[PDB]
Amino acid sequence: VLFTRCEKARKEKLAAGYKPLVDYLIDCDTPTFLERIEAIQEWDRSRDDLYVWIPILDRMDGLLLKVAEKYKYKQDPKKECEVKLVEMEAHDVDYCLKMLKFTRRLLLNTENRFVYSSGDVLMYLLNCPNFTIKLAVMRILAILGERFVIARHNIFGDHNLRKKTLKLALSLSSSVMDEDGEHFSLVDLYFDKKKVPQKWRKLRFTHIKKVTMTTQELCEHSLQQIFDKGMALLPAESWFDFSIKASVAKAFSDDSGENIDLRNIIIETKLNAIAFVNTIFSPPQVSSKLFELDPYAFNSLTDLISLSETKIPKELRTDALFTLECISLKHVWCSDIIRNLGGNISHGLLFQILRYIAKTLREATDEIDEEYNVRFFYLISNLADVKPLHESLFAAGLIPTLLEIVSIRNCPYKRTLASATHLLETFIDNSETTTEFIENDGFTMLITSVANEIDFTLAHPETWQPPKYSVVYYSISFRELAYIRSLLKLVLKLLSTDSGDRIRNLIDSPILVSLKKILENKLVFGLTLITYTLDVVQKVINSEPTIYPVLVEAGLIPYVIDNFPKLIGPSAELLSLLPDVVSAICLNPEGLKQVKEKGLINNLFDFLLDADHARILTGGDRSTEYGTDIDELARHYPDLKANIVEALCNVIRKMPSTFRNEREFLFTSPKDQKYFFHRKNEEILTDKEEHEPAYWELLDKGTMLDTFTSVLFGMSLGNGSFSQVPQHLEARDFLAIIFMENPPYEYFTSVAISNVTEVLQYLDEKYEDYAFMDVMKVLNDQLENLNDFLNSPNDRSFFLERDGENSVRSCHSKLCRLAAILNIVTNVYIDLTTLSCKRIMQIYSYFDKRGFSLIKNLKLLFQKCALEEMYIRQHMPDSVITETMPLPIVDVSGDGPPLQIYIDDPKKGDQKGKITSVKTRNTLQMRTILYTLQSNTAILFRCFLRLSHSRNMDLEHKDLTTEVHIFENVVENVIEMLKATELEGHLPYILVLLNFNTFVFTIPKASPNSTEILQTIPAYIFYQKGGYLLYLHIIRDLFTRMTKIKDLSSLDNINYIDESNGILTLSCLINALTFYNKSMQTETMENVQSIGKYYVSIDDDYNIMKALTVPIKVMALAMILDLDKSDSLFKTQSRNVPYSVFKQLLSMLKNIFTNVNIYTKELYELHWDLIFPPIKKISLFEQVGIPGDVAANYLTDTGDDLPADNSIGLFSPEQWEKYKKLIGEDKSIYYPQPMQAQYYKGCSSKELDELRDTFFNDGLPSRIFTVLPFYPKLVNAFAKTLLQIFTKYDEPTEVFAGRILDRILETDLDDPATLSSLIHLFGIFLNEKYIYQKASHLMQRFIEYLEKSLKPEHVNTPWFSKALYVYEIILAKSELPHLEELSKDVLLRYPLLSMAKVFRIPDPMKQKLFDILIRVSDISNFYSALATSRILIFYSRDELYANNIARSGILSRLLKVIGSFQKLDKINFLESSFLLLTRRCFETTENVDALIRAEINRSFTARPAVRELTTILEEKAHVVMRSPSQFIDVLCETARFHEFDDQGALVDYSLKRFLGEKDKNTQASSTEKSDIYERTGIMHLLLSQLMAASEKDWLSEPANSSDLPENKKAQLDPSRNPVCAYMIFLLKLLVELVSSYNQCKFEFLTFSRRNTYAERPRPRTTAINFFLYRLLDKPVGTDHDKHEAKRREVIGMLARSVIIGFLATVQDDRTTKTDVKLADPHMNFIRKFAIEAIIKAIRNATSSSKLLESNHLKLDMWFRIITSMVYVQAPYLRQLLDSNKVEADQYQLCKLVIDLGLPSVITEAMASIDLNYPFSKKIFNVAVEALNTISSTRNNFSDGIILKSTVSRWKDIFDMFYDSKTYANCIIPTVINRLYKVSLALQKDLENKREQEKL
Repeated sequence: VLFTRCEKARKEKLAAGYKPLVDYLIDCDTPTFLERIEAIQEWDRSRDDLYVWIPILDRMDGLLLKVAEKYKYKQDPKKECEVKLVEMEAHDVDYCLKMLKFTRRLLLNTENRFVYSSGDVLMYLLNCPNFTIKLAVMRILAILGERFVIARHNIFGDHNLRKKTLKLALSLSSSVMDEDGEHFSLVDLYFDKKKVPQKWRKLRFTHIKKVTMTTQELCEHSLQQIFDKGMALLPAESWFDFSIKASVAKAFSDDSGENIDLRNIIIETKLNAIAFVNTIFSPPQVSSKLFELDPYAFNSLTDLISLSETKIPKELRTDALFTLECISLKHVWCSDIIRNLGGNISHGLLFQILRYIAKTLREATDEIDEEYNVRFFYLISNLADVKPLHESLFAAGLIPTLLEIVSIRNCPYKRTLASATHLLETFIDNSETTTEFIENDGFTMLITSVANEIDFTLAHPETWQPPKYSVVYYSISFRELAYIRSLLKLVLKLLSTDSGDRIRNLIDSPILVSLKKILENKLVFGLTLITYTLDVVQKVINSEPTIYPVLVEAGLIPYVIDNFPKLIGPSAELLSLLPDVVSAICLNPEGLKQVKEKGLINNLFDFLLDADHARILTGGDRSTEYGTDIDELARHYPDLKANIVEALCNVIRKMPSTFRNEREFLFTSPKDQKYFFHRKNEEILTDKEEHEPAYWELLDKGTMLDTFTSVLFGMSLGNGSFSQVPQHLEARDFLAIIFMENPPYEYFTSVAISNVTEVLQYLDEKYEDYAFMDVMKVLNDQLENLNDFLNSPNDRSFFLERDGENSVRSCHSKLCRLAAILNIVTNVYIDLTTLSCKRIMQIYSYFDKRGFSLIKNLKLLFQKCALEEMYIRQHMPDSVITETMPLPIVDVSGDGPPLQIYIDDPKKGDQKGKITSVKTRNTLQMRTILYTLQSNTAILFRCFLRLSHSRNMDLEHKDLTTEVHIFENVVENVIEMLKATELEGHLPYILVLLNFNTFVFTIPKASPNSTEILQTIPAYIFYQKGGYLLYLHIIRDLFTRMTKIKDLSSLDNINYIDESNGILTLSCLINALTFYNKSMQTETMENVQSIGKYYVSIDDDYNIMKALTVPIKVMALAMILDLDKSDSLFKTQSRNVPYSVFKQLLSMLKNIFTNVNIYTKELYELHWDLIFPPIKKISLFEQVGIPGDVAANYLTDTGDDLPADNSIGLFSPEQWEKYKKLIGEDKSIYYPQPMQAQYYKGCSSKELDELRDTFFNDGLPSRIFTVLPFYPKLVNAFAKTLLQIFTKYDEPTEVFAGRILDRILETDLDDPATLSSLIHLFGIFLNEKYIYQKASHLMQRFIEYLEKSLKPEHVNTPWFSKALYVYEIILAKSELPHLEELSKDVLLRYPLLSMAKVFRIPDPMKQKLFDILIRVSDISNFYSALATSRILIFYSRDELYANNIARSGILSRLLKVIGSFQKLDKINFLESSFLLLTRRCFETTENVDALIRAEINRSFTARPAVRELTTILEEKAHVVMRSPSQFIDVLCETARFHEFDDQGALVDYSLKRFLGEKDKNTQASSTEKSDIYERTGIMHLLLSQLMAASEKDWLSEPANSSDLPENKKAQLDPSRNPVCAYMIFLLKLLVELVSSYNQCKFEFLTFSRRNTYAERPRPRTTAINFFLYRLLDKPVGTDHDKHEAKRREVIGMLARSVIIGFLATVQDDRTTKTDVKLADPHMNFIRKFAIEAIIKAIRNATSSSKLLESNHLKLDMWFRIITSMVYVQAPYLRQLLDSNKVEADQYQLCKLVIDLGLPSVITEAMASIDLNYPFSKKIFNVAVEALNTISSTRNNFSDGIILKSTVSRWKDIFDMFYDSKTYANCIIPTVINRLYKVSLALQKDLENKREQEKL
């Protein structure tokens, strides 16, 4: 029963209505219980909820779950031993059917049926030999399935049940064959026309097996005998089937006087099973599994349901009819149902039944199956949803026929007449149906019947049969109240049509006076009839206001107005019309005047003071839309805004008197009378109640307020009648309904505190001075009443100290109010995202006037609520702690105040709902309140410390002296909290405090990630008061605590803060050293202005943010040095410091040694009373003889000059001589004094420089090699810190690099880890340009070392990767374009620039290392493979090196690594590196050249003389870097460059395309015999790996996931199967290679598992066949493995793309020659060979239809391939091949298919398909789809898978290696050195000269 808290509260109150009902059924022995159950039968009331019946269901479920065990029918899904076939005892059936027969009568007359939970005993009961039990259990299952299909528990997936249902449906067949008849349909059973076929009359059952019990063996054995005999033979897995079949045979065995009864039961069960199957199963699944086996279902169903037949069983009629009500729920079956019934003709069966229904109703001969009629109407109303069927029934005479029923007079069968009237309402939607109803005098009989019913009902009060077991407001039989409700609800739907006519028909009728009889008798007709009666009155006035006088004469409106309060009751639909009923009465000015008088607006709000009425309205959408309608009633009639307000206020002013102390929320435990635990080892009194207590929505107030604040939230939208409430309502009166005096613990979570924060946020933007100062006074006064909780001992829990008293109850109640107040405050008024200027001024005024008493209390609240969540967790068993963890609260996302100290990994999942108790609820209520009292108390302090600095406003002197005065009081309180407790025993508290300090003192990250910037001025005051001297004494105390821990290694692998002293002692040491590194980085610090802003009596005006760092570093560095003194670090090899604590101590040094351009000598204390116009002086002047504002000017002009020794121009003699007596001899006080030294002797920049020197000269950088080997996890930090140190103390870093290298050249290789770290550091240093230029000698020596030391056998050591990393750093630079120098005075002026030099490795060294790296062996290290790939991508730039790489076999060894580490996350990088290296192994000078040319010319177009060269070489950097020589060469044969400059130097670098310039000299080439030659062998390896990965399970889901099995991953993750990821990678690689490079195809074409040599290798087809047949040959298919289907489709798309890419033509220089349609014989040869296989594949798949059944899924793809081929479009493709070139692809591929003869090879496949095979539908459909495309294309001519084109991969390489697009600029001299003398000079001088020479 997963309900919302509101729905649960509504239903728990609704269930209180059926207390007499439950008590009447649950207070009986048991024989009586069944006796009462068997007397319910017919409902005389509305459809009850199932929730209120649940207790009866449980008493019944238990009774069944005990009789199930009696016969062992109880099954255990997992054990297929099956329950032994044992016929249930006769008497014991009645006991089991009196209950299962009532579960139908209950589940039909009940809604919210989804709460049913007994669908487990049903499975256990289904495995029962007896069918009657099975009949009932299947009827109930069918009803439950109907409910489910209508709704769009878990048992709808249980495959065992699915099979039981499928077999019971495929029970005795509907009709098969008889020698003297067509098929003996089931209906024939009851006609003595055909005799039952003898096949049914005997038994023959299989499981290899065959058991037969021919008749005369089924006629003597009793059912139990047969059931046992068979099971003895057959396995238990097939006992159910034997039971069903033997029962069928024995039932048909003889035409006895009883056997027929059992046949009836079996057929009924079959029908109900069909219905259930139709519900759970999918339509295609239902057709394939159920109808395929039995296609005669419908043809039989539509024969049984015929009331005219008096021989068919009355129960079979309903069951067959019920099956159709389920089947029709899917529109696909509706058409056939109507066709079978005859719903298209007017004389069919569907209309012959309707006439018999009327015949019976017109005579009442006890042959009226009112359930039959009702369900027939449901069937028709389901068939009527299919618009084609709606029209078919309309034209067949539905309405003319249905109008013969509802026109019956004085009928007593109102169950059928009410359903017919609802069917009529549903049917009539068009104008055709409406005008056909009206035309046949339909609307005149409707209103005549309504009046007749109403008139009779009132006159005959002896026919009233109201319910006696529900709470209702009528006195008439529900039958009559429903018939009238149906007539009225159709009278309403017929009024939205041409109401001008319908309203005139109403007037000339007795309807109007018969409606005043409904209104003048409400206790008779109830409220659902008054809701429909008042809806006509309001819908009749709003469409014809001229009728208002008539409605007044009849006396309706006069009665509506004079009895309005009498007409309101707890009915949701009634209450949603009252605003619309007043908006119609008000259309008449006299009506409006009467509404103003008589208080018809006071009645639209007064009902909200009643819990019963508020609960019905809910408090959600219906409640809000009742407010937005009141506002409309104010708009249309602005004359009522004076009454909607005088009523609203009178409601808000009266609620506080309706509040009562209903419940108590804290309960003492029964045993000890203590609310809370008192030890970690108490005994838990487990209960079965709800773990989370809910009291709000179950209260008379939680509904009243939840509804009222929803009305208010609706009415707040836009200005209206609510906007004027403040002008009439005091703020206090509005805050007496929100801040109740005893709310529950969940009040601040309610919707009354989520709507009233939208009402108060709307009264804020407008009335900014209305509530604020009152909300704050309420806060301050509530916190002032907790003067005994806040001001209590800090060494014990205030609550535990008085457990069992009332103060525990009378204090938690105060904190519950304080929790809603603070949630209001921090959500409405003080929000860092909403702080406006006026809000800030309001805060300043509040603190000026009321005083700083609120902050001294907010500190005490956070301090005591953190001491009570620690003293209480030190007395609670760990299970309780993980149960009562309060974080999972609405809205709140943690991420801030009080840190949660878990006991179990939160990332694991949930842990609540495994234990409960009185105590486990009394502490979940406490720890939840305590959590928001601290969470909201920390957001308040964050805002109290930002204030103006958020808006950056300009402030006055009194508006600054206060801000710096709030900052001074929030910080002296943050310190008082830290200075109070002691770490010993309160560590969990010091961890909350140190996260609170780091939260208040930081601003949110103003970016998606960003970081928490520091609040500089609060931090400055913090230091001023000694806030960092405290963090030192905390850190020198948490460092001896971290040094006496044993297992410091485990701490480095934690991801959840536990309550272990170990981890706690570490967490405080990172939340301190982190706050201490944040106040030292000018990037994490807020850039406040200079000190002069505040003081003027200073010496040096410094930037406060910059000047604060120095004092901080002078202490941090001193503490560090002291630490090194005490044998802790930079010494010892035992790693005395965890990884994270050392990460901070290293960023503490990069900052300690960063220099900020400011030399501070002394820092002045920031004091609010000493800011300029010093108040400490101005206030004193005020004390005697105020020079008001003149004193201000006096100090402003004298520059803060204290009147020296006499009154001069002011200070009258009496004013003086007093200023003398005052002004004590301490003139210092009135000036900003300098800060004192902290920790160190002097915290000035001089001392910072003097300590950094001492640290520097102690050779700690020379002591760095003594630590580095042990902390390899962080060497970049070790580098940045060291580089910063050296930069600060300018020193040649090259010297330190040499020192590192010398260590390497003497480090034994037996130290892999020291060598790894050392090489990583060396590589990191070389990565900086300012040191690279000075390391040529170092890099040469490194190359040497590598050559002499490195051996291929080291590939698996962890230092190999770093050695290759440094080598790559050297290489990338070494392979930059060879810089050329300007020559022969190229001029151009503008001195070029010249770029930095680059170390150039001697060529032999490259070769000697390459010959070492290609020779490596099997790699078991991911990082070795990654580094080798990155290095080899460089050598592959040269074809000669790529040849060696490919022939080496290195690629196989890398693919092995790729395959092995397919689960490792970073496998993507290795995948990409391998892809790039392989792509580079196929690229050749020719292909390169072609693409290089195609790139530059495409740059020259742009399509926005042009193209400044400095852009081409900065946008095509990858293009140049692939082959700079070729780029230069091609660039010189065009782009001959313009703008020679006036003198001819060359001013700018813009180039001219110069198409044809330099002539068109060109060479020729033929290719062939090279691609044919190539046989690189890479494709052999890739295909071998894929063809080997196919065998392994690339479909099976891996073992399991443990946290998101039914979550996250679900099927979302298709790469979990390790082989699939390997397969996916290989397939993507294959697509890219086969679609990019021509040589790749010839390898795919001639692939062969045995790599035998054959010049011009034979074009084998092993690969193509593998892709077509074998690759997707994994049978599986069965079951419903979502993951397997996903993987199959993914591989299908990838394989299809592979073939299309294999058939496409590679993009090349021939871009604009797309016009050419010549083709290529080789490309042709590829396509003929490929298609000719698919043809040859189809002509095998087709013949021998036997074969077709197997190759029926392969044929579904071979046809899709044909579609993609001729529509040149495949999944995941089209990123690679030019769109210009796919004109011949489609065209030529078509032309080929036509020529090949494959518009007809498809047809011959269709001409050989026995259509009986179900898949034929699919095969035929796609086969046409391919033909459609082929013809379509012919006419014109008369997911996480990223694939990228070749050049895009060059870009990838460039991105990985060169981190600068500038580098390509290096060749600029070359082009300048090249064409210019012979290009620019020549062309230009000639061009301008010849044209000039022309004239």
